[PDB]
Amino acid sequence: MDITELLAFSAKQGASDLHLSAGLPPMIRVDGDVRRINLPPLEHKQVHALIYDIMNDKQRKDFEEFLETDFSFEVPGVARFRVNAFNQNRGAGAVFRTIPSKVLTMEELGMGEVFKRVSDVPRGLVLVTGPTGSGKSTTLAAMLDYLNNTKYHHILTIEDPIEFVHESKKCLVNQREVHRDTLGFSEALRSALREDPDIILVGEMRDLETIRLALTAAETGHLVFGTLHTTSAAKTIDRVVDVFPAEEKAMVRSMLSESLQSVISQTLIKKIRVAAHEIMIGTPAIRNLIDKVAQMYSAIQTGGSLGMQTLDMCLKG
Amino acid sequence: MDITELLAFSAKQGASDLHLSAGLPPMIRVDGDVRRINLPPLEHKQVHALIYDIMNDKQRKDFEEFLETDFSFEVPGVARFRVNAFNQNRGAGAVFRTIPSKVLTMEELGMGEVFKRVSDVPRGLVLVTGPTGSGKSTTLAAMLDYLNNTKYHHILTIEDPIEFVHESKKCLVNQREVHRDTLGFSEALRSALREDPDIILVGEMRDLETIRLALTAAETGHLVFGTLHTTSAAKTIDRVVDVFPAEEKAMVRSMLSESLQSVISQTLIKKGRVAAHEIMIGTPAIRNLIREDKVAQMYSAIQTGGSLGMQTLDMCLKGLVALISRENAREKAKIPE
Amino acid sequence: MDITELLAFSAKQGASDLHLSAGLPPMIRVDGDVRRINLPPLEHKQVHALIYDIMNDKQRKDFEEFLETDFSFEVPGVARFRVNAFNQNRGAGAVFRTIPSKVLTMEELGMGEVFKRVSDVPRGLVLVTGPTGSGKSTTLAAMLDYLNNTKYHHILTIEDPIEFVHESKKCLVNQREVHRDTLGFSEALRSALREDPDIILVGEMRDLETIRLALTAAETGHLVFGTLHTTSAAKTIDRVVDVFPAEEKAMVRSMLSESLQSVISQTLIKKIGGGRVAAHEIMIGTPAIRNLIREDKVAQMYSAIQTGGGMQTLDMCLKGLSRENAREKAKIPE
Amino acid sequence: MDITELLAFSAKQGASDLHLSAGLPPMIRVDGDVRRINLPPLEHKQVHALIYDIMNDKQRKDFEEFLETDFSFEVPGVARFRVNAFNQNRGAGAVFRTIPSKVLTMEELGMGEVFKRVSDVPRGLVLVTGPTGSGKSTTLAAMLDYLNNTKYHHILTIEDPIEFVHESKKCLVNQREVHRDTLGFSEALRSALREDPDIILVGEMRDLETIRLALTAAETGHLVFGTLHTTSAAKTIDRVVDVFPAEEKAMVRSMLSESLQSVISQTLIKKGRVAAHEIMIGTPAIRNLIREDKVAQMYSAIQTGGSLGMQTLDMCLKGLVALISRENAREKAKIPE
Amino acid sequence: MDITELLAFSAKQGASDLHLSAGLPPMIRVDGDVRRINLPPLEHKQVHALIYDIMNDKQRKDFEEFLETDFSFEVPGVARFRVNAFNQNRGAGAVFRTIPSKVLTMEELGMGEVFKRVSDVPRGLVLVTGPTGSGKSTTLAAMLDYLNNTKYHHILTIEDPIEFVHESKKCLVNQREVHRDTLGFSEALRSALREDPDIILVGEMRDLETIRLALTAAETGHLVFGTLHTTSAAKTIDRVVDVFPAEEKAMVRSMLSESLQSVISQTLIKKIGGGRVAAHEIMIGTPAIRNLIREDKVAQMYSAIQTGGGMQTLDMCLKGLSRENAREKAKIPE
Amino acid sequence: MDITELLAFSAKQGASDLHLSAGLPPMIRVDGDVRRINLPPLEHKQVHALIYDIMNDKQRKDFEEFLETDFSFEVPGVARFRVNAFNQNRGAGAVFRTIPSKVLTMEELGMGEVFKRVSDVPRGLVLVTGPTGSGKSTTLAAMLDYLNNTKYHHILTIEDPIEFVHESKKCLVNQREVHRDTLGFSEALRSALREDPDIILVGEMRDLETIRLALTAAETGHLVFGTLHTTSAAKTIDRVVDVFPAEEKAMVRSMLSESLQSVISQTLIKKIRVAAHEIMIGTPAIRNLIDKVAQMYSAIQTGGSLGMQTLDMCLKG
Ligand SMILES: [Cl-]
Ligand SMILES: [Cl-]
Ligand SMILES: [Cl-]
Ligand SMILES: [Cl-]
Repeated sequence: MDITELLAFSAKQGASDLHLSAGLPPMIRVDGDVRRINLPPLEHKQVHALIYDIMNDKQRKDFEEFLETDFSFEVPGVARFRVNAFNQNRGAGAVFRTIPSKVLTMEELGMGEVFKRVSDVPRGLVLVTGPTGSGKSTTLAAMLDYLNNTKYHHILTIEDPIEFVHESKKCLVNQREVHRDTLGFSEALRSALREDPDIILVGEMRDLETIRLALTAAETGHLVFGTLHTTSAAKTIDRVVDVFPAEEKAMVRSMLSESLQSVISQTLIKKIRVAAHEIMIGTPAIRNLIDKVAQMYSAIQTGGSLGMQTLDMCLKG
Repeated sequence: MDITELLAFSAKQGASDLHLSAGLPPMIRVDGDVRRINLPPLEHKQVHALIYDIMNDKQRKDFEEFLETDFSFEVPGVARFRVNAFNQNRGAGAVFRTIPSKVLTMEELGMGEVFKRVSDVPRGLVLVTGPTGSGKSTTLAAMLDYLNNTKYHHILTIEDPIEFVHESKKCLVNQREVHRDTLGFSEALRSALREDPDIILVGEMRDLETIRLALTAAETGHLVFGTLHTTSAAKTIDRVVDVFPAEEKAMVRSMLSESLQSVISQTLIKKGRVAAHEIMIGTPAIRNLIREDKVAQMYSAIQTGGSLGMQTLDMCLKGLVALISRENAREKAKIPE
Repeated sequence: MDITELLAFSAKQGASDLHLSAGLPPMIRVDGDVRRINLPPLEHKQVHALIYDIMNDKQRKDFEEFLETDFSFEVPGVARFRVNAFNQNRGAGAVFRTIPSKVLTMEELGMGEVFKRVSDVPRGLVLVTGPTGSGKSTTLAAMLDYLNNTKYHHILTIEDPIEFVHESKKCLVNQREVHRDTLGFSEALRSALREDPDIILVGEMRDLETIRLALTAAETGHLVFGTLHTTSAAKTIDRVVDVFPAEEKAMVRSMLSESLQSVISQTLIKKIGGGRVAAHEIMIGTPAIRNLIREDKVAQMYSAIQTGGGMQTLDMCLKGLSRENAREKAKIPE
Repeated sequence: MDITELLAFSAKQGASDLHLSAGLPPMIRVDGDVRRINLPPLEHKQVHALIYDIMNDKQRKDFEEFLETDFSFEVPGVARFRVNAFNQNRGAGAVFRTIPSKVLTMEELGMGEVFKRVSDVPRGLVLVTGPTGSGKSTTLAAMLDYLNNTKYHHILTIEDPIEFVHESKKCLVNQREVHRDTLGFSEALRSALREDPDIILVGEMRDLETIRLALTAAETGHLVFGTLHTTSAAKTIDRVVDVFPAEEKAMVRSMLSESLQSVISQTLIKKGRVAAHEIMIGTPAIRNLIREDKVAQMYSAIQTGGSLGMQTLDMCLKGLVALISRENAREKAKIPE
Repeated sequence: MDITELLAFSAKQGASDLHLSAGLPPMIRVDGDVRRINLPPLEHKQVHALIYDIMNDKQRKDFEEFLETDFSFEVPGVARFRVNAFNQNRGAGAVFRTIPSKVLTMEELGMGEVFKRVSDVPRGLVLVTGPTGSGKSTTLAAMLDYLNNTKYHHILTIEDPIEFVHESKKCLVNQREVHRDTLGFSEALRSALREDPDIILVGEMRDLETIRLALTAAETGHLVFGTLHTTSAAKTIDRVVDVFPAEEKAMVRSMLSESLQSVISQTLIKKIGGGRVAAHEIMIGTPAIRNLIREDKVAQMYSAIQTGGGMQTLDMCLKGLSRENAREKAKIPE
Repeated sequence: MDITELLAFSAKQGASDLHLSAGLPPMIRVDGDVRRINLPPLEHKQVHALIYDIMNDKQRKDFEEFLETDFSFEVPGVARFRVNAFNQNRGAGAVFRTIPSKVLTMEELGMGEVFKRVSDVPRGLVLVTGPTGSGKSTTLAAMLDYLNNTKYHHILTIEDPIEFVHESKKCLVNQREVHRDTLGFSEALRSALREDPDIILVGEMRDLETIRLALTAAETGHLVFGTLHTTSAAKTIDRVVDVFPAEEKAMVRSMLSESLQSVISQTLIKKIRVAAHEIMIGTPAIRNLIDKVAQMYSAIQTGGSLGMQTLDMCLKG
């Protein structure tokens, strides 16, 4: 009995995660809960076996050198998994996070015109944020899909790794997977500025160079999508400007305030699982606001007739 | 004659610590006093022997590289210990702190709903602080236990070394011992952000980046547990923000003010003894107090926070009239009277 | 069937770009749209073959070492292309951007006296801005050409990389391509200050360095053209001053306010019945506006331009020109 | 046919510049126009030949390393030139700026006592500024000449490349050409501080450290000469202080305010043509103006500084009614009227 | 005649230092004065010989590589010396500082109950300060000894390098020498917080790090002694708080004001009729003074001490004791 | 005819500097003036010869590598010279600055009790500053001499290079010449803190480490002398604090304000050549002043009865 059977089983169960922990049977997180599969506990040896069985030298070298490591792993028919191996008090430990295979519709998600409208801006920056778990990628996928269905454009994405896979419809879609198709977000980004892209998607925004660059893309005339694990328009902004050395905030705050087209912060809630969105749209007033970002909320609250909304506001809905 | 026999003997003696020091016989601390066991003095060779005999490569490598190291060590039937080896003028030296094996639950510790409520927050930051001796951990352990008993979640802790060992009950509990299971708090923390944890216990605030990281964990949607040596909500906050370079306080003070779910500062008093807790709970008002710098006016905030179940330490103290006494109480009050 | 035939075909089609993407037939961007050529999809092997067939060792070495690379490639009778090879989920990928071959004229673009007048200022700063797409380079080129045809001066350009290539007519034209002819904008700029230039072209101006220097060039008595991607005189200004550390804005705002000769922001629009035509916002240096700059009251710039009538609001220009089509590019729709 | 014949021919033509550009025949700038000489176009090979033929290793090494380089070059009977080699789209490129061989003295330039007085200060900073074309150097040269004729001092200059060449008269004159005699302004400057110089001419303000250093030279007790492209005392100051990181302006503004002995901003006007000077002299009042940030109120300071011999540029302009004209004058006035 | 005979002779003379300097006879510092021994001058060769004769390869290798080096050296019956070899204009040079052999008592130093009382606080911070010369170490040692003789506790010391060596009496005494037993004050300090120490001795406290940590030790419930070179309670405080970045003083001033148990500044004076006696300024923790600290009103500290009478002003202490001799060490002469 | 004869001749002439410059006869600066010796001009070859003749490989290697170099050079009976070689438009160039051989008396210099008093402080910092040329070293030498004559102490000096040489009188005097006896000011300084020194002299204060260290010496209980090329007590202070990163001024300003015992700024004037001193003495008031250093002057002006004096004040004298 090997890790594929297990992984396969996770998927068939709708599991978002598979957890291996020396000393316990495999468990899966489903609808947020983490629960044992009806199988015998896995002793250290076993889990460690299971793990090594799907790593290569490098990975095996790290894991042993640094006691923990990350890599992705694919189950051909089933799905791809993000995989983190680590050691704990009882022995080996690995968690598998299943990656959304299918890129779902906008209607399928019940998203409205507001989204299209945002997706339609000719250029500038759009940030779709949300606590790691709120399915950012999907909203994104859907918005991307929407353009791929309506514009004869060139969507260039940079993912670490690639999440959904899109089919080139009206758009040339080129997805580059960090570490396989490209050396990193910054390298890839630079190239992008000369790959004739219309729309650029940047998965993770780990280092400043990625931000820095991403901004120049928005500034030089493209439409760019990136994501932060901020949970609020206001926080999102702060987050972006605040990670820069004092001596450089101005230039960033300035840039952003000019290219920021909209910010969407998302989050999942248990359905009588449905997504709540805070929506903030670019607006001459808000532009300015971008050091008085404090007075952003009430701005969004009165932004209704453009389609904006407080998260709480959305909630009550 | 090996270190187990010794360790076992400590326990049988109710020793809180066993001390090995090249040049002296083993000694144990009991009821606070440190006293030689009726054995011959241990020469350097011996203690260093005794020590390596229970270490592994890594540990041996550190000790050798950094002249000192920590790790935990278990005596199967007897108890677990917290082991620090170091060198001193006379030769090798090692101190063993026995780790509480048996867990007290909130019940066993007489902790009330307030605690559960706190433990129950979906995400954010919770700091359980207190001097050493104060018993912060037990409280912690009890809180963690409480969720492990009631939620199907994933508790991930990052201790140095591991405090109490938990049995996965309703929770997947993964405890990682720094230096053995992981290279350090920061490395471990990062991984955590992608190990699908619900609750993260950060052992100590090993350094700025540990804080930095710990905060982003609270921010991105995990309940995070951490601890300080601060003895007051107010001080605890200050302590957190103040250890950052001026150029960066804002972003920290801002963060904290958003993710701080509650602060509990504890301390032991001679009953046995019994724990006094200052309890401060997250609250739109207090939030500001933090965001803004007006942390000064926090105290009266807590004093009127009664109905969320908050409490001044002193406030708590007076209660303990009901075990405790005044004499001592005065000795720990913030404002004796 | 090889990449030349394709490239050739792009040009014949007026394509601005040729795109190769393993898994899809070749596509070209024309009038801003990207569309498949009526050819069979190119499998990984093929595109990768096509690519390598035109690269040399170095290029092939990089591409393989760094998974992506750039280089230029020429089709003798047809045109030169700036070529980026990269890898994507489906296999190889390469995009060919055709480079303007002809250094093309001011009449041909229907630009008026206003432009000449601007081009004619003896010294100072001229910024031609606009975001990728609006081919200002084209207008710039035309303006430069204009002088190259009328003044016995020395035009010295610093481009990364050289866009249009000019032939020395009445002017000595020296174009330096960053990274080939020079180490960088700043290095090049300094030299320029002692290369006896009349007119200096600074390709892009995205950096404190380049800006700083560009300004001193304008200040020491030269005519300097620079460019941006801002879409508005007002924004352009803000953009320049705002990218400097607080402690230094004054000196920049001050400088600019003295050397700024004119700002032109451009943009392309779908010509009613095929094609596309450029709309220009034009703002000219003027004692009043100078202040507006030196002081911080750039806000009240708009109305200044509106009463500056050869100046013009972009919207103003628009109306001049498919209705809803444009009102779609207004700063105030209607 | 070699570069000398050409250079010689330039001079005979009154050319201010000779231009070599791979792909075109040699051209010269005369009366501001640039025009081809009646010779066949020069292919890359040729111009690159011509060039190396007059460079030495170092120069050749730079050109090769940094794709461009500067140096001076002399035609014995004819004149000295300022040589920059660079590459352009068509191939090699080089521009020769002829250096004024003959010196005009204050007399020949009609400069008055004000200048001598300034040149005579025992130590401190003197900035002679002006756009290119303005003739700042000549003035400079003349000032330097003046002391070289009257003091038994040691003038040390650090040009890139060397402007005018001086003959040691009453002064030991040591001119160091950056890239040939010295690695750079900063390296050279440091040495200067221990070469027993009285007067130091710094060519250009190559960079922050050049400024930094130049200032300490003024501060430690040397007369220092420097130049900017600024066209006004007020701007000159701003320019100096403003190019420093915020965190450091104070120390610069402070320094300057103490060592600034005088600022002269110059400019040429169509007579021939004739030079207009704005003159600003060090003065306890103005000092403050600098130390404090109130440089704004400098202008009126100069306007009442008449008796030390200070003068607004405009002020100076109107004088030139006596050659010059209004039409033009308006064109350079700070406030046309 | 070798360096042992000399060293031995120093000790017999009560010398604190032996100095070798090529070109001069050996000299010793006694009672603060440095004076030649009645011996012939030592030529370069000699001192250099004398030196090398007691060094080993490593030491000889450094000395030659880095022109100077340190190491310790012991005279079996007599004492250990901390030894620095260096080169000077005349040739070799070496200075021998004798290290206190005996961990010497509180009576022997005529220190009173005040000291015991201080030493007896269960936890908090105690600072014994004074500049090089005033051998506080001595008082410190005596205080530590006092507890080592009366409490069954664990004294853990962190010294660079270990000064007096204590024998474990009622206390477990662990002394760690920075650079030999530990990598640094901070590393060592951290470990300490989990070595079950009762009393912690931090040799010197000259660094944000060491201070920071030292404080947390006092804060988490320990008794920590640290030292300085300040010569006054008031100055001592200032000195601690003032070496921190503005943005962090509060937290430090706050901490200190809570853990500061007492400050002792010391100094030596020439005992009327030979020798020397120590004068101590004594300042004790006190609710009032606490505030004075937490608040910034440290100024009004003096009068606080003056009315704190076991506390004492230094001057106050002085009068207690050759007249003009002292009035020479007053904060207010007379 | 070689460079020794010349150098010798300089000394016999009271020259402060000998200048060699390809294209001109040798010249010497005397009483501030620089004048040709009655000798034929030195062609490039010659001066370059003369120079190489007294350099060694290293020096010759630098000079050629870096087009300029420094080193010292001694004329056995005569004096030691600081020597800077450089290249100029005409060829080689070298300047020789003669170093004060003799360390002169305090009386010989007509310096008063103020100086003794300063020299007598048991510890702390004393800065003798003055434009490179004002003979700082001498005032210093004299003060040092004064203690060497009156205290049984250990004077340790660190010079680059050694200027005057002192004879151990009542003091153990140990002079260490940077680059010969020690690797640098910082290395040497550190050692000093454990060489049982009473008084420490630090010639140059090039880098912060030297300052930093020098201060800790003053702070830990020694008397330290150092020099800056500042010309004023007020400037001197500023100079010291201002060269430190913002994040560290406090600690420096704080330290200094506690250890600063006195500042003396000097300068030479043409005698009907006599030294003018500005004298500033440590003082509870001034201590505080050390950010209000601005209000320092008037403090010194009223400091008379302690012995302080404005430079100008001194001048009129
Ligand atoms: Cl505890
Ligand atoms: Cl374009
Ligand atoms: Cl000029
Ligand atoms: Cl001592």
